[PDB]
Amino acid sequence: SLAPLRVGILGFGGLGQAAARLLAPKQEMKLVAVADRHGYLYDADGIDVDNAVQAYTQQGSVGKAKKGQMSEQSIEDLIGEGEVDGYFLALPNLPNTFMADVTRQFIASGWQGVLVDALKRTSAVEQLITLREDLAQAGITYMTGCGATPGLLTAAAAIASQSFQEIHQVKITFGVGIANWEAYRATIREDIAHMPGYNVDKAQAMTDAEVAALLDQTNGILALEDMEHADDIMLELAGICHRDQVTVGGVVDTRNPKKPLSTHVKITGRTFEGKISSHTFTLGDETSMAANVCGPAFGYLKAGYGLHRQGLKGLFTAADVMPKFVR
Amino acid sequence: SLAPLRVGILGFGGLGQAAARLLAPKQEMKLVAVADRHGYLYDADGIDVDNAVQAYTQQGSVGKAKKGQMSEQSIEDLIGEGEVDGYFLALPNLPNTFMADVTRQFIASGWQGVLVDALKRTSAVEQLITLREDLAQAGITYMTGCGATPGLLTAAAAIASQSFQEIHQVKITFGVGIANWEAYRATIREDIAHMPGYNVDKAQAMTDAEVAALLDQTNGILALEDMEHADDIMLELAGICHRDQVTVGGVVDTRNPKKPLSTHVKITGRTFEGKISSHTFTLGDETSMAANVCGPAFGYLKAGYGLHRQGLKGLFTAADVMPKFVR
Repeated sequence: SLAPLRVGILGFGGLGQAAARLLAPKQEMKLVAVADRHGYLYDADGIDVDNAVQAYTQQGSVGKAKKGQMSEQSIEDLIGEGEVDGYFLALPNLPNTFMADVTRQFIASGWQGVLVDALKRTSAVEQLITLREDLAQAGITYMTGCGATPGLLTAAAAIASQSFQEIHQVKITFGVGIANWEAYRATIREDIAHMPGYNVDKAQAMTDAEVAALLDQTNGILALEDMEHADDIMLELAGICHRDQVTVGGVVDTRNPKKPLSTHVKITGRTFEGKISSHTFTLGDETSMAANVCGPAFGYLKAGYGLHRQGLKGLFTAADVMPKFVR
Repeated sequence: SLAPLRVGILGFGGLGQAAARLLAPKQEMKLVAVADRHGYLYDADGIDVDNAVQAYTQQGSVGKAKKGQMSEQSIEDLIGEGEVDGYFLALPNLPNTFMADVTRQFIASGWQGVLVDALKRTSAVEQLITLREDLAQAGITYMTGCGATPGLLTAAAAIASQSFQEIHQVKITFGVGIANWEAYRATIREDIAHMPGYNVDKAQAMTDAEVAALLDQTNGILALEDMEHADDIMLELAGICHRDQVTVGGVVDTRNPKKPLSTHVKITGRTFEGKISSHTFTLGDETSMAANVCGPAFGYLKAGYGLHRQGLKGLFTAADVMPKFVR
């Protein structure tokens, strides 16, 4: 707290804005940097979040905030702009290479430190796997899948697995309750993308009108079974089970701030005594999606910093490392 | 598995014997060494567990097994006897300095590698805290409190805490079901010790007769509220909450292999949005005490080895590091 961690956020939709608010009260982490598609804001003394949020929602970019800069390469520019020990990539992976793309800009930039994401999709994480040496070579400690699921729930499964000689299944069921879908438009467009009638390009092609139409069919409720979800490969890399034994589904209600069911992960395996059994980790209904994503993200940023500081670079997943509570 | 981890177990009561059986099927960990109070057994090709267990139960020490050696300093002797990358200290902490004592023998011995315990009591862990530099100086990576609670459940609370700006309570409630109390006589004597009518010396002073008498009062059922439990200091050192916000109680039924209630930890805190809420991690009724203690212990041994290998020595708790699934 004489030397708080200095962090940035890239992407300033609803999730990135939540991340900024989560950081405000912290003593040992300081938000110094935000970027969005058309602009960036840096302030070594701490970002003024109200000002950034107003600028963004009202004028379309944080580049329009008090000390903001407009730019069509905000990321490139922000990197060079000053001292940041790590960034949270709050960005939707759009186009579906954009995280890796942004990651390559970081690789390319000559910057070193900690990066963290909250990617959801097995295939986006694979794109990051391909870069793991390039990361390590660049001096970057990259923490992937460090949100709710993957992330928190993936780490819980990794811990839970220690009671068992062999794991038979890891089943995640998540609930999301948001007041209206626009509040997390990207997140909702990303869910729709991995819905059986659709895909990523068609999802992004859709208008807000057509989105609202789809949601009307079911009173704003999306029931997603066996989705693509990087929990699977993360638990495989950690040596716990094969990806096929990991299933992820959930319900998102876009017309209610109450969570439509309790988010949980169930871990089933066989003990050395040949008993078959299950542990369950359940999240409280009043922990929002934003809290269960961004809290772990910064706990992993702090952990990643610990690893970076002792010279460990490369790609780490939530299943590999103990996140560290941020105060 | 060309180079499996070579491990030892110290203490061969019911828990240490369970540990040996848990290790049998493993491919990447090999039990090479056991010690008990009056004797030891080493075998670089893998201990014959049936033989060791027979020797112990029937002839009173593993020193009486096929390739066993009797000795009144079995630990001292076993250390020097051959290649072991880490040990699980399955020992009851008796006298209440014995773990530290044994730890000092390891410090003193010139041996380096990984040690792990499953201590329960805040004050035994403090004794190990006092030695953390001596450990690091000796080249030892010591993992403490790496059982069920503390251990598994402590790690789960650490993970769960990431959703919250501030933690209000961590409440652990454990269940234990054993067929008869003698099967884990030390564990049961240790519980009785931290029962309100009693203490450690009186517990150890008691006869098997007087023990059975006490248990008759309640049909073999011990109801333990707000016990001394190192979960508290472990979560404090990890920066998550103050020890006073950690409470541990439970029920042990000494007359039934069925668990009398489902073991769980509840983690209550406030999110950045000022919501108060709780996560719950629950263990399956068919995961026994032995599985929930020894599985995590070796997952921490493996993790500790990872840390040791990259030159990190000293004292680590279950709350600090991600255990690694042992295959």
